[PDB]
Amino acid sequence: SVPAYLGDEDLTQETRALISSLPKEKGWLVSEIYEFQGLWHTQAILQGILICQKRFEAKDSDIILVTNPKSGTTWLKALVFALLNRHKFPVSSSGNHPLLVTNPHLLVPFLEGVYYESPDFDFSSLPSPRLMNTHISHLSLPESVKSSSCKIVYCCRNPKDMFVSLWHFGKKLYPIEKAVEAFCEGKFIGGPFWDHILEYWYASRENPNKVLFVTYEELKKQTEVEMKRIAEFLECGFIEEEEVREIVKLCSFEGWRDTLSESLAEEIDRTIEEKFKGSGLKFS
Repeated sequence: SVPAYLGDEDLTQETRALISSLPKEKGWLVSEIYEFQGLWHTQAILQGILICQKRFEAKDSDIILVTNPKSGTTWLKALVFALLNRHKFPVSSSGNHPLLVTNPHLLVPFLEGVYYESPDFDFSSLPSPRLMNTHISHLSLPESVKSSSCKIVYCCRNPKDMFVSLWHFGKKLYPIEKAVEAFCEGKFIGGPFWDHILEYWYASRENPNKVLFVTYEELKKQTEVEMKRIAEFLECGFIEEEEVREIVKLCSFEGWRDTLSESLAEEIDRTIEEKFKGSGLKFS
């Protein structure tokens, strides 16, 4: 087997030998996954990472949201966009708010996705401060991102939700028991899951002005508190509790427990405990 021919021919020729040389495994969501810098990727995402690493030029004023593959990000993208833009596009003029005019996925673009499909897209023609989204590993971010003083928010979902998102996506398009086993081994799309998470967890403790670690579970349960925490990481000034409440209210128009049998949930929990000892990130 050889890789597919996807996208811009010129970029295909620039990346195809590299991709053809990497380790590959049977894909579930896809024909083959490929190991690149420690993580397994679909061909499309890998082409977009390779181009992104070569072409993206970070700015110190950038904010990058890092999320896991196939989780919903509409709500998070909206909250952070609305917070950052709360004077440029006041939360109150509601009907005229970009979140209402346009889709949050166009406002807060998925980097690797854009590079896959539109390799010449000029990110510098977007307004600063640029809010953007990625799933790229902390260790695989473009060198300009690593060297900048931009801000990175890692939004961590429970690994069981990370799996179920991938599962629900693929089954939409090989039994669940086998997919759980592969996910737990790490040889699975976007995996190993523990490395994706731990690299940002470590960065959030070692370089807390560069990386902030947010659990989706806390963003859901205590949204006002978590948003004030994000604001304080992103910006220097004071933010009123009411400004945060109005942001949450604007964004209010935008789990594994129902899908996983208990034996699969426990299987993932066994890998979580093993891999996260004593990190100490613990999950609820």
